[PDB]
Amino acid sequence: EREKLLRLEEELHKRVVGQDEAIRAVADAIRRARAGLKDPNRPIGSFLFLGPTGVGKTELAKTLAATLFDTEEAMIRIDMTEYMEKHAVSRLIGAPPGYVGYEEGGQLTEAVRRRPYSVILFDAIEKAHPDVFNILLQILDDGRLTDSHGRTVDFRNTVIILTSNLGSPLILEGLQKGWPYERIRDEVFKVLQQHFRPEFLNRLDEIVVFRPLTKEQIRQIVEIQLSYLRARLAEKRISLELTEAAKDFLAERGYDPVFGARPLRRVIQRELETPLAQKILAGEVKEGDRVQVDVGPAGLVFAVPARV
Ligand SMILES: Nc1ncnc2c1ncn2[C@@H]1O[C@H](COP(=O)(O)OP(=O)(O)O)[C@@H](O)[C@H]1O
Repeated sequence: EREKLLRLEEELHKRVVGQDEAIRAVADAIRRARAGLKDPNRPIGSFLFLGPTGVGKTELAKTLAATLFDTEEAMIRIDMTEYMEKHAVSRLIGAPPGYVGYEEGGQLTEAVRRRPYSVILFDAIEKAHPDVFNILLQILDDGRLTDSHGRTVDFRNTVIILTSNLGSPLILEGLQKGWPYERIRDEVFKVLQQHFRPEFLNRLDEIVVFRPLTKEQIRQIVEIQLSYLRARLAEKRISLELTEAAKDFLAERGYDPVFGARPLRRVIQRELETPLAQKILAGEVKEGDRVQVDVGPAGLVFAVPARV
C-alpha cells in the first residue's frame, strides 16, 4: 500500500495529463491523512478544484477514485445546478417523510451509505443554495451526517471534491508569465472569500488550481482517447497510425477554450470514426492493414500501404 502512496503522482498521471501542480497537492494532502497527521473525524480529503472546464477536474476525480478505491465506480457526482432552492437540501439527505420517495432515501447520504470508500464530486459548487453549505460543512466538521431517518452516514472514509470556475477568469491572467507557482492560488483565494465563508474554506485541505491545456497536451489526450477504438480495430488486425497534423486537426476541432476537451470524443467520432467505417465496410480498409490517417482540405484522409 505504501508503494501506492509514495508513488501516488505516477499512478495519477497514468490517466491525468499535466497539471503536476494540481496533482502534487492532492497527493500530499492524501499522504497527510494516512500516516496520521490529521483529524480522524474528517473525510480523507476535501479539495476545491479551480481552473477552466474541460481541463481535467473530473478526470482526476475519476482517476483518484479508480486508484484509491480500485474503480471509477467509486465516485458519486452531485451537480449543484439542480440543487439551488429550499427543495435542494431535501434531495441530498432525503428530508421528508411524506414528501415523495423518502422511502427511496437521499442521494448523497444513500450513495455514501452504500459505498463508504468513495470520491464525492460536487460540481458548480457556487450554484448551490446557501442552505446546502451548512449540510456540507457538518460533513467536514464531524465527518458524519445524519440523514432524514436518523441514520448517521459515515463520510470519514471519503474524499470530497468540489468544483467551480469562480476563480477562472482571473487565472487565465496568471497563466501569462506574470504569476508563477503560488500567487494565483493566493490571489484567487481572495475571490473565493468573496463568495464563500472562511468557516468553509479553512476546512478544505486544499484549493488546487488547474491550468489550461496546451496543443502538445491536448495531443496527448488525443492519443489516450483512441485506445478503445485502437483496441477494437486490433481484433481485425487493423492498425491506426496517425500524422502530426492529423493530431493537430483533431485538437483544433476538439478543444473549445470555454468547454475544454469536452467535445473531442464525438469530434473523433465524427471526423475519424465515421469515415473509417465507410472504408472498412466499403472494403477500402481490409482486415490486417496499417492505416495512414492524415489531413486534407476536406478533412482527414486515409491511405493504406501498397500491400507488398
Ligand atoms: N489532464 C487530463 N488528462 C487526461 N485526459 C483529460 C485531461 N483533461 C481533460 N481530459 C479529457 O477530456 C475529457 C473531459 O475532461 P473533464 O475532466 O470532464 O473536463 P471538465 O470536468 O473540466 O469539463 C475526458 O474524456 C478526458 O479524456
